[PDB]
Amino acid sequence: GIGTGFPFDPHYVEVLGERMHYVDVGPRDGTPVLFLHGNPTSSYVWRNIIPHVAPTHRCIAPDLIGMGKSDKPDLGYFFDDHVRFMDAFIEALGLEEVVLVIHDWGSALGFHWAKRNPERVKGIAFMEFIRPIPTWDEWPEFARETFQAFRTTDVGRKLIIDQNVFIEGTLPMGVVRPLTEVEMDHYREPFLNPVDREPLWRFPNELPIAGEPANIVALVEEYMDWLHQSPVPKLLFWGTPGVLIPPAEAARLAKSLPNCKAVDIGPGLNLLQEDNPDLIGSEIARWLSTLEI
Ligand SMILES: [Cl-]
Repeated sequence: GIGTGFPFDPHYVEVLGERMHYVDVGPRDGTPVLFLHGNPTSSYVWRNIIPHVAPTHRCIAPDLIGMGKSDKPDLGYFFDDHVRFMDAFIEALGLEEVVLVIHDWGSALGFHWAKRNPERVKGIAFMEFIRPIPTWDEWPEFARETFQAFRTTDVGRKLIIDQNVFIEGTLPMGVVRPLTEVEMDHYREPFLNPVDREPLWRFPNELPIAGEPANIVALVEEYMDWLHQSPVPKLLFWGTPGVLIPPAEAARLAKSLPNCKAVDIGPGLNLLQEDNPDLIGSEIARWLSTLEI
């Protein structure tokens, strides 16, 4: 069965005055593979994928600021805050060239960093990634009213901050197979106190949906423009029915994005890592062996 444990030795680095935790396993030389999680997860979401890659490549998986075992400064936790912290995390570890493996808000961070630093990105593996959602009709109907309610300061904060719905509800509805109590407890751990749930509510308020927020839409459109032109090697995982990336969108992208290979993981919603970690891990490892790294 799918592993529930998190055996990785903790590492911490100081980044803009705050401590960030990260996983760091695998051989010291070579090009490192940088795994970036999204909302409402942490490096825990990569626990069953990293073991396929760590035999042959260094795997670095940070916890975003305010998440996982990272510190919880009093921020708004805008996407811009995550950009500043991830930029400085990357520099604090002295990373030069990397391969990215990215998901959800980690994908916005990784594509935005790669577009700004294309010489330092040797490949991107991505899944269930942030793209502009043109209208609410392109958000999955089964989740539409709740995401609309999340994007308010009254109902949305009641649900996500007071009641922890992003953890208790949205996270299971983003995984096809059932999550076990131990897994739920690993995801709950950083957010036991309601005040620490700020990032969980700011993230859905930052999603580029129906033109809002305009600044995030523009930034995401720009990295998608880059992705459609850049020769960077690309590996796209997708599932059925997906959430951010429906199967037809994935098929489009695989042919449209240069140097892109698509992998169907089977049934999946948003956290594809929880529905088929062994395929995702093994395919990343295989794909890495084809890159000039
Ligand atoms: Cl979100």
